[PDB]
Amino acid sequence: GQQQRLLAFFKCCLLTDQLPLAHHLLVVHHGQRQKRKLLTLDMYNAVMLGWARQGAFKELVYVLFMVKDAGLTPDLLSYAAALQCMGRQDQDAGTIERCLEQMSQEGLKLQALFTAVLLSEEDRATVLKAVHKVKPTFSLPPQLPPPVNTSKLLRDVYAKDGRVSYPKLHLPLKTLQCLFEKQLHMELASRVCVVSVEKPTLPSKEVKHARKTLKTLRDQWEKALCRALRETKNRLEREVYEGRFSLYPFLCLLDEREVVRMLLQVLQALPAQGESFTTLARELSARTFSRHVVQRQRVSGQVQALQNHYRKYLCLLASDAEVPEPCLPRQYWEALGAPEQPWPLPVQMELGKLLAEMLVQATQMPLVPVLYHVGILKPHPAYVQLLEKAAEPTLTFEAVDVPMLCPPLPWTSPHSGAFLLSPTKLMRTVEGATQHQELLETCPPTALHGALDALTQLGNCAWRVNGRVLDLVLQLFQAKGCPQLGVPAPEMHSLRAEALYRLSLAQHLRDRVFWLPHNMDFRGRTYPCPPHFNHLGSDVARALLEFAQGRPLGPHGLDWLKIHLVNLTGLKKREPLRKRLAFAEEVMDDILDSADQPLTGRKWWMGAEEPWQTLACCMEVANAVRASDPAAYVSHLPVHQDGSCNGLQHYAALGRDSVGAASVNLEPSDVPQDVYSGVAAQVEVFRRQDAQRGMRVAQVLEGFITRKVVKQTVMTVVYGVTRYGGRLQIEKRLRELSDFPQEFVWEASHYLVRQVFKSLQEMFSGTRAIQHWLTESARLISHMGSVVEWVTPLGVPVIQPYRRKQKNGFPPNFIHSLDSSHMMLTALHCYRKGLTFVSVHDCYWTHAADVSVMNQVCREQFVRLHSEPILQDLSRFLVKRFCQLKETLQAVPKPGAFDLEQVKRSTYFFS
Ligand SMILES: C[C@@H](Oc1ccc2c(-c3ccc(F)cc3Cl)cc(=O)oc2c1)C(=O)N1CCC[C@@H](C(=O)O)C1
Repeated sequence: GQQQRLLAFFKCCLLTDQLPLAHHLLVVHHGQRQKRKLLTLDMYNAVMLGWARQGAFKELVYVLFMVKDAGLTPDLLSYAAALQCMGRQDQDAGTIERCLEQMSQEGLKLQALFTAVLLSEEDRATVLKAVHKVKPTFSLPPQLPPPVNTSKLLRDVYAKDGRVSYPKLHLPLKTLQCLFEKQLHMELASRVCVVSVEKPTLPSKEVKHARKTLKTLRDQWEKALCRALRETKNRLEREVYEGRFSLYPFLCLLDEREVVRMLLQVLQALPAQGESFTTLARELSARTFSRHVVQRQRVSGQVQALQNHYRKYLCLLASDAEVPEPCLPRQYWEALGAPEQPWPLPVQMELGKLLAEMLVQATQMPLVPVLYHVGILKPHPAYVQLLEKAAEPTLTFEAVDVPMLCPPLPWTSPHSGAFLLSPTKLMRTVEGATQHQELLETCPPTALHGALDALTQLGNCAWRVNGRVLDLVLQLFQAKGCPQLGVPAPEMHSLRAEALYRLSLAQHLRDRVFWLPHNMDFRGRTYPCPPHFNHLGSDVARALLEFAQGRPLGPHGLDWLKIHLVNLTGLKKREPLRKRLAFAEEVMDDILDSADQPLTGRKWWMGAEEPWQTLACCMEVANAVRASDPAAYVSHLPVHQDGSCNGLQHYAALGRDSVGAASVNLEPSDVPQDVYSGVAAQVEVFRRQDAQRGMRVAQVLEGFITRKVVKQTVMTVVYGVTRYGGRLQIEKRLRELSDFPQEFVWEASHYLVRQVFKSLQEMFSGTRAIQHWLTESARLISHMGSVVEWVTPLGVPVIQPYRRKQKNGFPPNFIHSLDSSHMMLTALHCYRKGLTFVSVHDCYWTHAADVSVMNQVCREQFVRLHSEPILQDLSRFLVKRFCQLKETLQAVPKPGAFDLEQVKRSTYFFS
């Protein structure tokens, strides 16, 4: 522990340029006997590297002498620091050769230094300059070409033979550079102030007095915190000079201004009900570390190098700019060259405790303290009352939460990508994050390249808020709200608070396009990085966003737009595309009326399943048909396509079950079939039978079973393992339209889930067999004291963070990974073909013009994925990994009789 603290102290001294203090502390440690043993060659080499970077040959020799006196041998790091100092000071070739001869006598090699010692570009250049003075013919081995994956699936994707026509952003190179500069400035600021979208009364009797007194209190708090920080820093300086270890360099690492500003921001964002003391200390320490990381990237020239590289990388995305050879964003970034350590837990904890105690001490108000000990730091009732009376309209958000205004950095590695100056991991999950990351690092780099390119593609998409829909939603939200349409009205209080955050951000991004960086989960489902964009399934959010880039509708663009409007309305679900288009043409008068006068009129859209999306589609088709040439009209609206229960689709594809394929519409058919309606009829029959037998739940739950509840139950059974969209949402859907007593809603939901599960088991034989096999395999692997692990068809390793839950989650997780691989393949092929494709909550969004091409690519990639021996490869991997278990793994479910190629002909596969 103490050795770790000392190592962290020396590393922080190196980062802060406090080599005098580091040297003093090391000399004290060496002079004191019992403390000499606590030192380590790592700390010696850290101090040596610091003195070398600063150019102190005398001090470097002194540290080497101390090392030799401590019975320690010089290592590659010490020799690297020595050579760096020699090259920096232009030392003599004689001394250089003597040092190299000593190093060779010690048994170390010169070529192994550049490979085993971690050094920056400047240090490497200085060491090479020093070496060349004695060995001018010493050149490091030339870098090899980057490796490209050649998987049976990604072969056509990464093949140079296949022709490509990737898309190009509409913004010009200069505007892209300007937006990059804006994003860089905002991320350096680290905080953004947005105007609230709540009607301001602006009174003077109470609000102005509250605001003025709060300003006075803020000034007092700031000028007290400054004094407290200065006193603490002086105390720590004296403590270190005395000999004992402290957090002086850690405090000096961040500017006093930044420290006090972050403290005040945390105090302002403190919840009224209160927050835990340990949580506050952890937050303070993590914030200090992150701000230190960003300011270090700034001062160390890393920001300048990133800007220099980005100005060139934007040539690929910019339309006017043309690169020599077309290639993926990650490939271009790696070709141009990508520029290149968490603190100890106890150090972070002590720093957080110190900062929190300093805050609690310097916080005084008319003088009584502000934070009290209830370890729960609850604010002052008077303070929260004053803040409420003030009601500052501005709201503060983190630079990472706000969507980026420039193309996200391509995902070059699990760590490098997405945000600019902020480190972003590939997997969002914090449970087992260490396991996920170590597995992703262990598996071959070429394996993850597919997923990284897929994420880069999904991220490199421009978005903008729809002005009309945003204005309408704001008018409804401010005018007492409209729960019917989904707009909250002033539980509900939390929903209103959240909606205020999202709508406020929407107003901020009214006239500026943004980009959404995407990360993954342990299952493989992609999710936007910003936490405010989590609620993407809402019709409000779905109608607000639109692709900033718009393409010509083309010949079938208007037909596809009308079909999408009909699907959103949901009035004609069983009808085919021709009859849907006929109905769209029939309700053309109401569509135009809705597009012209939404608020005042027939409100036809209001009588739709998704009112906001229906209204947006009405506006779009109106603007399209009102122009001279409807095909010439440019569309910016995302058209969504989904497969009825992708989980059951994948199950049927794996089982080759003809009945299941016909039910989930895998086989060609002129009319679409609703597996939801089939399961609804089955569960209704089961309810009737159980009611005749004598079950009160079945007797009372008569007729209320509807397509919506059946869809939710199927999603929970096929895609649900206590996750978002499960039994809780089933209960919510039931209550929302519940005319029966709510006392047994929980039991009714349980019974419905059970009956739907049994009905699915009875109907889908292949699904039943595959689910039973996976369940038994997971159960046995858990009984053997191991966690279930596998590899997706693409190559991404997947592990379960749960530490039976594994038994119940293995089949859903496998199906999720299959769907994610299918989506990644479809997205990669669309990007190769020059299409704008995104995945938003199991619904593929594209443009109205390229819907046919997207569906074709989806069918082709689905057949390609399910043509490989997925189950056989899974069984072989499981056996090789965990080796009665082997017997069950070998007993792969028998495949049925079904020509999977027929999927290519199915026109209702995705609708
Ligand atoms: C009421 C509902 O309006 C919205 C509005 C906007 C968003 C956005 C968003 C943010 C910025 C921007 F520029 C464009 C958009 Cl689109 C993203 C998002 O992800 O969500 C939104 C929701 C709302 O805030 N909700 C939260 C509580 C649960 C939800 C539900 O109905 O269950 C509803």
